[PDB]
Amino acid sequence: SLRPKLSEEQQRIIAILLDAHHKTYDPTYSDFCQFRPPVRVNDGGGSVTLELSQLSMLPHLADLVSYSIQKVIGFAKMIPGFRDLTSEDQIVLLKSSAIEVIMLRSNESFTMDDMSWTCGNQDYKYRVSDVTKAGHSLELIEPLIKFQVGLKKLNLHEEEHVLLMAICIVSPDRPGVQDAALIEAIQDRLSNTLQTYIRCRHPPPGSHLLYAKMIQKLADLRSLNEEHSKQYRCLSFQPECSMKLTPLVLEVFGN
Ligand SMILES: C=C1/C(=C\C=C2/CCC[C@]3(C)[C@@H]([C@H](C)CCCC(C)(C)O)CC[C@@H]23)C[C@@H](O)C[C@@H]1O
Repeated sequence: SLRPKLSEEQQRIIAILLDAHHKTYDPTYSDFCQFRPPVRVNDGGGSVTLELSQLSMLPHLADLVSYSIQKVIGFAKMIPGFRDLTSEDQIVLLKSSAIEVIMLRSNESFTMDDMSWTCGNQDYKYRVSDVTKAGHSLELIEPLIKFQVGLKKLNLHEEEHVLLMAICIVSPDRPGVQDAALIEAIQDRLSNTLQTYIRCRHPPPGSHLLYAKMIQKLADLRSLNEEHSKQYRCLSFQPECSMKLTPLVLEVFGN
């Protein structure tokens, strides 16, 4: 059961990704008061008609997602090797992974205390009912919550969390990529860093089959991505939806 030590290069990769995350994820959520304000209409019955008529939480959650895409673009640019890719492949990778990295990075605000993403006072505590007030349905939200709990229970080290986000972004099997072999080389360098880290720095029993569990979460994210895309397309049919979104969100998710 060999445990090769992390190379100097692998240690540098981990330090770079930790720094990149610390520069692009504010764990105080202090910018969120700058977004359009959250509004919660009375919708205890979960009425799709009402939810679509009002889309009360959409401006705020679209601003949150847009902000988060900006942060993910910045994080990606600091992944070792990402800037070796052509501009065209960088943009394909960013647009295809954005929602997945948002789901991953949001695990840091997710809490099993009450199954919410807690980003401050009540105003910035996001629950499943807030996501339905932004026009989404249970076929996305239920698996998303299940995903957040499963990821929580892996008890990832921050090193592993940031490696997982980087591996998600640098995926050679995204539609439209040109230099799949270069993307795969970059991804393999990150994957080998992660496997090596787990084996020499993650104590048992949480280390047991941990790499395989993390790779499974990447597959789960693909399913969530596809369901989000389907639901976004239907949300976009609502008259005046575009004004509730942002230009960046429209580009990343638009048809
Ligand atoms: C974003 C981040 C956070 C929460 C993410 C959540 C909670 C609200 C609902 C979200 C945003 C899900 C929604 C299904 C996304 C719908 C987007 C849209 C309306 C455009 O189709 C995905 C992840 C969710 C907060 C913080 O962790 C930063 C992070 O970065």
